[PDB]
Amino acid sequence: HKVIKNETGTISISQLNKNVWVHTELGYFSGEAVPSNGLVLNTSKGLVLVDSSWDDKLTKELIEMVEKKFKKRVTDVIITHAHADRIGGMKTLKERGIKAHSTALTAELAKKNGYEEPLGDLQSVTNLKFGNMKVETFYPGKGHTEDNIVVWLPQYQILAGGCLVKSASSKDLGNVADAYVNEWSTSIENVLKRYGNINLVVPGHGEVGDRGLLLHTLDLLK
Ligand SMILES: [Zn+2]
Ligand SMILES: [Zn+2]
Repeated sequence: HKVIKNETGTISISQLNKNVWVHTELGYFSGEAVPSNGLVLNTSKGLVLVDSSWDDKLTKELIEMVEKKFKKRVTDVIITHAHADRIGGMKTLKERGIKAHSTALTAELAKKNGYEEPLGDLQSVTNLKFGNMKVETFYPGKGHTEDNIVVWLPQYQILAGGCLVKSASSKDLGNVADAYVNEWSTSIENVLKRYGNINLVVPGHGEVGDRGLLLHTLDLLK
C-alpha cells in the first residue's frame, strides 16, 4: 500500500501493483470536494492513462507527477465517457501531443459538450498493446451514460469500471442526469459475463474493490 501525493492532497496515485496505479483527483464544485479515479499504466514504451481529470490545471500536474515518478512520458490516454471528470484535460493532451483514445460516440458527445475531440478510434471490442502491456476496451451498453466503456487489463485481471461501477460506500447511483437506468443492469451483466476472473475493480469514484462492486451496483439499480 503505497500512495504518492502532492502537498495539498488534491492529486494522489495509488499502487495496485508495480505497473498499474490508480490516479485520483479532487475537483471542487460549489464548496464540495469530489474525487475521480483513473489508471496510470507503466509500459516499456511510455505511460498510458485511463481518463484525464476535471480540468487542465489538475491534468497537467497529474502528468508531471507520473512522468517524474516513472522517468518517462505520457503517450496515450483512454477516455471512458464524455463527462468533465473524464475529459476535462483534453487541451493539455493536445498541447503535449498525447493521443486521446475514445469511441466515435464519446468523441461525438465530447464535441457536443464543448470539449476538444478525442480520436473516436475505439470500436466496441478493441485490444491495444502499449509496449508489453495489453489493454482491452469494451462497450457493455448504456448505463451511467450512453457511451460509457470499461478498460480491462488481462495480464493483471484489473478492470477499470469507470462510472458504470459504484464504490462499496455508495448508497445511490450519484449523477444520473445522463444515465439509462433501465439498461444499466444488463450492461453490468455483459461485463460480468465477459470477465469471469476479476481480481480488482476500480470504480470511477471511491475505493478499489473486487467483482463485488459490480454486484453492489446491480443492487443499487433494483
Ligand atoms: Zn460521468
Ligand atoms: Zn463518475
